[PDB]
Amino acid sequence: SYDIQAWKKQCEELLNLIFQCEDSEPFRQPVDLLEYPDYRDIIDTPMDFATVRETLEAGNYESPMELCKDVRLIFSNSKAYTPSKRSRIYSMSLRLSAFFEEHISSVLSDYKSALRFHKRN
Ligand SMILES: NCCNC(=O)N1CCN(C(=O)c2ccco2)CC1
Repeated sequence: SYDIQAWKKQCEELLNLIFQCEDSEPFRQPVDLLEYPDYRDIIDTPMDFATVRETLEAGNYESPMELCKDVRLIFSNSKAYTPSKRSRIYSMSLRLSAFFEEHISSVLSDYKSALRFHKRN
């Protein structure tokens, strides 16, 4: 599996699966500050799944590592903002993070393998 470009459709399919998960609904769009007035006091760099999908479709990721860094930021923002490790929305973040890590592992491995094959000689 040495296709250097295959990660992009694989990440599109994984984002589609994430958009079918009920657990993703809080993380699809930005935080309304009328509902969470302190959000930008606590969080430096907002990220949501619609921003990741748009960045991908714009051709503004060079690698699946860059996409993975932005998805992990969604989850670290939730852990940072949560007032409790027993919150509803933080709990949804942890399930969705486990699902995402289970599926992104092969996408990263296959891409890095393809890049090593490209430089083999
Ligand atoms: N359409 C919803 C847009 N997003 C949104 O309102 N939130 C998701 C991100 N947040 C959290 O990760 C979090 C952790 C504990 C409580 O909230 C704040 C709320």
